[PDB]
Amino acid sequence: FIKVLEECKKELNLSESIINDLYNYWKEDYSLLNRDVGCAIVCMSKKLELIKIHHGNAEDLAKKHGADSEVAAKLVAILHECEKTHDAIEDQCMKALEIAKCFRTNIHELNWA
Repeated sequence: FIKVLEECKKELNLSESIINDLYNYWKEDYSLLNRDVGCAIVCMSKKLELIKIHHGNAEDLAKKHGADSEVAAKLVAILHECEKTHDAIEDQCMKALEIAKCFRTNIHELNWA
């Protein structure tokens, strides 16, 4: 995950700030997230074989991060609905940033780090 972040950082030539952005993303401050944060999430998603989003590998990643059967299913359900909502976004970098924000914001009522 750090492996995949570090790889993507070198491939896409991102500053150390991408760390600041993903931390901010996670604490639900989206105001300063730019397209490149989207490109980072596409890059990481591909390397984790999460990419259209792959349902099965999503559930695997979720359990892999300590999600039980029930919560993993809820997470991927929320991720799919976000993916549908923003399916029509041209720019696949912007599409990923928007899905990621939709996802993070709508997983509120779930115990998952």
